Amino acid sequence: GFRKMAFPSGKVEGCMVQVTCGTTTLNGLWLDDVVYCPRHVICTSEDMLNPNYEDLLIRKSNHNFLVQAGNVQLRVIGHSMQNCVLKLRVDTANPKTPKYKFVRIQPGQTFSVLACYNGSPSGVYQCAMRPNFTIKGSFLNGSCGSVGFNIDYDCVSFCYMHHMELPTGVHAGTDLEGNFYGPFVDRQTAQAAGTDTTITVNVLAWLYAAVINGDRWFLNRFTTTLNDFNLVAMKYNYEPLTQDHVDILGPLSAQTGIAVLDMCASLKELLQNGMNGRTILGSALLEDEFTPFDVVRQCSGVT
Amino acid sequence: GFRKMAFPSGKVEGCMVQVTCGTTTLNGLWLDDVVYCPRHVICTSEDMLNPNYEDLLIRKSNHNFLVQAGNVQLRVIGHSMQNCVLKLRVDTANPKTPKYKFVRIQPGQTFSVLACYNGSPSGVYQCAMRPNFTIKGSFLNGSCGSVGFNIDYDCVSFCYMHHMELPTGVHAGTDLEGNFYGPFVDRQTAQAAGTDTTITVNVLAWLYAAVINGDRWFLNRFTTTLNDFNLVAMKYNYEPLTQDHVDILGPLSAQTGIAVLDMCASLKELLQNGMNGRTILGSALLEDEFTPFDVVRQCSGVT
Ligand SMILES: CC(C)(C)c1ccc(N(C(=O)c2c[nH]cn2)[C@@H](C(=O)NC2CCCCC2)c2cccnc2)cc1
Ligand SMILES: CC(C)(C)c1ccc(N(C(=O)c2c[nH]cn2)[C@@H](C(=O)NC2CCCCC2)c2cccnc2)cc1
Repeated sequence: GFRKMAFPSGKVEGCMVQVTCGTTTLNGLWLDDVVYCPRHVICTSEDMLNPNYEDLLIRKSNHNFLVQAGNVQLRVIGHSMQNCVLKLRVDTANPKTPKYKFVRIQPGQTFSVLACYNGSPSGVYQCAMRPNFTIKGSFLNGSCGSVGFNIDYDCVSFCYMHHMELPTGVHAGTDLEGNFYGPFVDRQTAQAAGTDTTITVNVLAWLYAAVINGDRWFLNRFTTTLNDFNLVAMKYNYEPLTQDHVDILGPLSAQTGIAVLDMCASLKELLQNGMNGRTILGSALLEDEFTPFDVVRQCSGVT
Repeated sequence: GFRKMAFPSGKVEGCMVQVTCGTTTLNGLWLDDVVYCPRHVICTSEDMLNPNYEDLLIRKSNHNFLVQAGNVQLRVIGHSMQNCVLKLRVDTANPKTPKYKFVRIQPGQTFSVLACYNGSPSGVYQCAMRPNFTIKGSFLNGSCGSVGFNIDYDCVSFCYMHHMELPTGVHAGTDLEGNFYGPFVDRQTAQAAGTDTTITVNVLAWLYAAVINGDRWFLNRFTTTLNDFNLVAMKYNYEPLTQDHVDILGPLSAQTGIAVLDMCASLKELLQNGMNGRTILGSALLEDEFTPFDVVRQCSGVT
């Protein structure tokens, strides 16, 4: 039953446009009279290895940028570069612009992705920012410019714009001010992502979700200290658990009656012994892309 | 990377309303000047065990039905029952009504669910109709009236309206003409779902998705006949594979160069030997809630 659940996507759907520069097409985000999109739309195959974006942008004129909203052609009024995003001024403000803000999220946090091709939404799914600042998304060629977001009542918080795939199949992108998450650059070069680690506070949230849903077998009698837990966690490539994380798990602990450090003792045994062919929430691996908030809202129905 | 992916939900979001009858609140679908919702909204705790819906509806008047769209109160003009759904005539046609049709889907088919509480969308996820006509959804109390749908370009095909949870945690609902999928009834009584079986054509689609994504280890040298495959499949509670299913897998077979019956031979060995602790697409179990269409569109970017 318990599953990855995205935010309703309607407010973002009304913002997605197609941006074509030369032979290249990708997606842009139309808020008020500005369309945001990856600046690598202005590259050519002749310049992808080490483009000089300042020079490339100089050579462009407004009319080199074809922007379409549905089947409607928006005239670009001006163009500028903010870090790795291009801001295309258009002569019409998007009448479907929602209330929004730009936010830069933290590793371990989750968001919904509205995957788009040729400016048209194709699917919505929940994703997480990995500790190494990649996202393990589902993106095909031409998905660049698709955005990740969270919704707070009426307000859309945009946190990710998709830029590229790393040759290992994971994905890299920026905040909506164009700063990459992680060490990545928007050129065709060999790029290593760091070692990825497991998001411990999220695995704990998911164990609480298991308990909430009656899956309880992994619970044991014991407790542990944060330090003692963290010693084992390091050896299994788990992120350190902080007192902040303990405090963030407070609501789930209160709902189930299981102290955070008691859940930590259960996770410690699971790491040392594996699942012996049993499953938790219909899964044979420990899931780390549900936040405590994610669990709370799917198990409490936040709208 | 490969994951469950829902349709963009915007067109359905504009249709969700709150319906309150007495002390009970659930969701309704506002299309043109009609709001559709589960007829069990008219029950009371005193009548839930064996309600007489004809009599209960007789006793209701238009003003017993409180319908709200956002914070706007729609006046019910008339009320009628079509099988297990109530059709509330309201004096305003929904200006956000999309192009739509009502469809009754087949076991094994998938759809997106827009989960709603108090008439407000809370999340979107992909679901499948189980062979025993349950759906393994993520629904809390008050989610009744939430709908499942597919999108064909501009047209929303509604196929499911959520009615109730069965005490085993799976869910039961109707098409949008109010006919339950499966043997279930909308009263508080002991209700068995039949034995559930694995959707073989979907497991095959998901193995093709694995191959498309470079996960190839389970491939073997052999082929098999449909009959020979089906003999083994029965013993593992797999649905029979038909020639229609073979034909439906044609596109995926053509893309990967693996004949359908060769994939069937690989699945036959996986069933008899298990995965030996290996995973396919990051999963230690065989996934059966992706259709061949689902795979094609996520691996080809249908908008
Ligand atoms: C110019 C630059 C920065 C090198 C670049 C080039 C191509 C793209 N990719 C576009 O699909 C695409 C479409 N329109 C423009 N680019 C894809 C992409 O990353 N390929 C490769 C680029 C470097 C080598 C490895 C990956 C892509 C595929 C799947 C999901 N997401 C994006 C992204 C950035
Ligand atoms: C009257 C009738 C048909 C017996 C009924 C009663 C309650 C509801 N449930 C409402 O939550 C709800 C909210 N408003 C009105 N009903 C829930 C539901 O099925 N409980 C039980 C009903 C019979 C015994 C087992 C389950 C529900 C929970 C989680 C997800 N989905 C629905 C559905 C149908």
